[PDB]
Amino acid sequence: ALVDVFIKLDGTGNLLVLRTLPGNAHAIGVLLDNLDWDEIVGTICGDDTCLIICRTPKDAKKVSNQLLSML
Amino acid sequence: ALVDVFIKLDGTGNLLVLRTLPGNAHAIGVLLDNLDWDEIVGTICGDDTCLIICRTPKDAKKVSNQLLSML
Amino acid sequence: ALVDVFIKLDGTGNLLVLRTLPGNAHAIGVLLDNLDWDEIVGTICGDDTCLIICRTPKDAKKVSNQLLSML
Amino acid sequence: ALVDVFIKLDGTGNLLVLRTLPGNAHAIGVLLDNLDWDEIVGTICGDDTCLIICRTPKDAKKVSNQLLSML
Amino acid sequence: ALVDVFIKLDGTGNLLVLRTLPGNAHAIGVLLDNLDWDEIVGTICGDDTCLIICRTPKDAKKVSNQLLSML
Amino acid sequence: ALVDVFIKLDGTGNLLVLRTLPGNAHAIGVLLDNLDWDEIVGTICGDDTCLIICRTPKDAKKVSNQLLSML
Ligand SMILES: NC(=[NH2+])NCCC[C@H](N)C(=O)O
Ligand SMILES: NC(=[NH2+])NCCC[C@H](N)C(=O)O
Ligand SMILES: NC(=[NH2+])NCCC[C@H](N)C(=O)O
Ligand SMILES: NC(=[NH2+])NCCC[C@H](N)C(=O)O
Ligand SMILES: NC(=[NH2+])NCCC[C@H](N)C(=O)O
Ligand SMILES: NC(=[NH2+])NCCC[C@H](N)C(=O)O
Repeated sequence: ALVDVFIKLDGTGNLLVLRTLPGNAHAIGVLLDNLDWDEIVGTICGDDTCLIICRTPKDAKKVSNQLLSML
Repeated sequence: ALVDVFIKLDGTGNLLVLRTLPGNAHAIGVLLDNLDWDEIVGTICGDDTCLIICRTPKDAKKVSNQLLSML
Repeated sequence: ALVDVFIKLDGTGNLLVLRTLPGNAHAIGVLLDNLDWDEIVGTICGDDTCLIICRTPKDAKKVSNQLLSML
Repeated sequence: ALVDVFIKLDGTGNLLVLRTLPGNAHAIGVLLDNLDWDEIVGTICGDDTCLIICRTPKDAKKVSNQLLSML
Repeated sequence: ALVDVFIKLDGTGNLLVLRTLPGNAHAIGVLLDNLDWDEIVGTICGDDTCLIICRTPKDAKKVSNQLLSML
Repeated sequence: ALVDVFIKLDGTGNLLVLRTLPGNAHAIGVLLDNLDWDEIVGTICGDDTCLIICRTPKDAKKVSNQLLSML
């Protein structure tokens, strides 16, 4: 249901910062962790932000593309 | 929204305990706080549980019915 | 400190619901727990709401008074 | 592993307040939710406090006894 | 506000790690997110630590400077 | 302690991602912060993931080895 709470997807190097509606970070964090993509080392969620730690910037770009493709 | 994460709605006296999918408590906590129902004194969310503190058991029954009606 | 984030103090029976600025519930929760008032059985904080569980409605009124006196 | 993080168990009416070591509330919240005791309506965890909402004070006393028996 | 809870500001590359008083991470996280500085890609808060993800190490030094200037 | 909730330890560069049982991230976050290892700049915990920000990938390898040695 990413499109229902997704707000913005930014990034730097091997890191992606996914911004969601208030209080929905952990909901997508659950989604992300359940994908278990090899490119994602791990995810950490606060209240409206999800930090996706990827192996490399290239894996980040890849994850970013697959994520935006779900909207 | 609610129907997509709702799992169970229980209660005792003036208290309602809303159970949601893992990591979705704060998402509905935002929904509940946004409704600003006079019956709801306040809400506190953990990871998958939302505690809705109502003024009286009567107000709780009322809130429970309006909540279930959105399912 | 409290006056800097305090927004509203409500209650029912032996329960008090303290509303704070977004993300400041746990800051006050720390304050409350550090007071160790005999009247307060315990505190549970979400994002902007603090549930203060008091022993009796009378202890709740007492706690409410002391809290508002710090504003 | 309750005994490893348990600090104190208090209560009022149908409510129980379980105090744990810092950051361990959700760990026991998981334990409590997995028990699915009929007496427990629900649980809400903060950082070091777990609020156990029981149906009645009698169910609270019962839950309290079973919990302390695990230490 | 920041000076009231600020404890330490560290960093590595494009990342800044802001340490605050216990339970005050999200309070500052709200402050940071409200500044919407172009240098900050995003923020993630735990209990007493705020991770500020900046675009580059240079933007991190900049953000660090502006932050410490508010003390 | 750690062995009782530890699930996986991954990493990239100066970052380590520790995965724990659901709801146990902050319990080990407390453990990590209590160690005050010079290698660890800081830690941020969500629900089941702990992000350990180390100064360099070398420090991360070091921290990773001492962590796994406690298993
Ligand atoms: N209502 C709040 N807690 N706001 C602060 C959010 C801080 C940070 N963006 C996070 O998601 O962790
Ligand atoms: N993954 C977890 N933290 N589970 C424990 C949840 C405990 C309790 N139901 C709460 O929402 O606060
Ligand atoms: N940004 C948010 N997480 N909002 C939801 C808050 C829900 C509830 N009032 C609490 O403080 O736990
Ligand atoms: N480090 C902290 N967040 N302390 C505040 C705890 C507030 C309250 N006792 C709770 O467990 O929700
Ligand atoms: N009382 C606690 N929860 N302590 C653990 C804090 C872990 C980490 N420093 C964070 O802020 O996320
Ligand atoms: N029950 C949950 N909230 N699951 C989502 C966890 C997301 C992420 N691994 C974190 O610990 O922040």
